[PDB]
Amino acid sequence: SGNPILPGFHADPEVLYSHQTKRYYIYPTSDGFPGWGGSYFKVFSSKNLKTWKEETVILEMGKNVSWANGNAWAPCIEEKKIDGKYKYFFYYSANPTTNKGKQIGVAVADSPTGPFTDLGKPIITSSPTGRGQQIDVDVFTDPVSGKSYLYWGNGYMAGAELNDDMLSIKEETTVVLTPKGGTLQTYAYREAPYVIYRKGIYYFFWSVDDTGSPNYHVVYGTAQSPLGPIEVAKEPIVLIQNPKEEIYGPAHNSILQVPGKDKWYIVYHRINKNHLNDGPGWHREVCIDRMEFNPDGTIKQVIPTP
Repeated sequence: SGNPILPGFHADPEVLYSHQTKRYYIYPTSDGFPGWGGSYFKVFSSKNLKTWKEETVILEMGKNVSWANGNAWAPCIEEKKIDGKYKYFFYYSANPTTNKGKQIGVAVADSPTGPFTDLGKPIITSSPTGRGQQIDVDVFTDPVSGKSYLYWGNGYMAGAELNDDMLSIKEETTVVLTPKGGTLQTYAYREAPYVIYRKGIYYFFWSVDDTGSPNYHVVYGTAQSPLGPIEVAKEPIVLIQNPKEEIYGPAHNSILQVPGKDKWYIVYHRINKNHLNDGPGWHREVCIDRMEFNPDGTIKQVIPTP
C-alpha cells in the first residue's frame, strides 16, 4: 500500500532518528482544519519506517505556549547529546496573541516524545527583508564545526547561527539566502527550507508554488558553507507531481539519513487525491520515499510512490 504513512490529514513533516530511544519520529502540522487552524503538534513514531504509531500531543498553543493562540505549523527538531544526556530543541511557528504576524518559538525536552517546555516568548519576530513571513523554521548542526543554525521563511529564505543554549539566534550572523530568479515551473523560492550535509557538501531544499496547487514541488541547491551562497542545481527538481499515479503537490519536505549509513529518505506531504478541488491546501497527507545521490554529488530525482 505504501504512501501515505501517517493516517488522516497531516502536512509539513519533520523527521528525526533518536539515538536515545533508537526510534524514528515524524512531527507534522495537524492538517484537516480550514485556514490551517491546527493548534497543537502530534508526534508519530516508528521502528522500521513502514509502520507508524501516534504518540501523545507534545504542544498546544495557549495551554503550553503563553504567547501563542493558534496556527501551530511546520516544526523542526534537533537532538543533541550534552553531558551524557539527550536534549531536544523543537522549533515551530505560531500565531501570537498580539496578532503581530506569525512568529517562531522554541520548546525543549529530555525525550523525543516530551514533555516539551516552551521558552515563554518567540525567538524570531521580524523579517530580514521586511517582507514574507516568519514561518517554516528548520534547524541544522554543521558536522564540521559543531555550530547549529536555524533557517526559515516564506517569501525569503534566511539562516542564522544559534547561540550555545539553542534558545536564541546570533542576530549579527543572519544571512538572506533566498535563491534568485526561477519560475513556478523550475526553482522560484516560496517556502519550507531544509538543510542537510553529505560528504563535504551542504544541501538546501525548498518548496515552489502554493501548498494547495498540484505544482507544489521540492527543488535544491548546494554550498560549501552552511550560510551559503546557495548554487541552484542545474537540474534542481527533487520531487514533483505524478498525476498518472495520482500524486499531487508533493513538497514541504524533510530529510532522513539512516543512522550510520549513506541511506537517505525524503519525507513530505501531498494533496489527498479526493480533495483536489475540495480544500486541497488543508487536506494533505504525509509520505516517505527513497532519495539517492549520484556519484558526482547531484541528487537523483525522487520517484514518488502512489
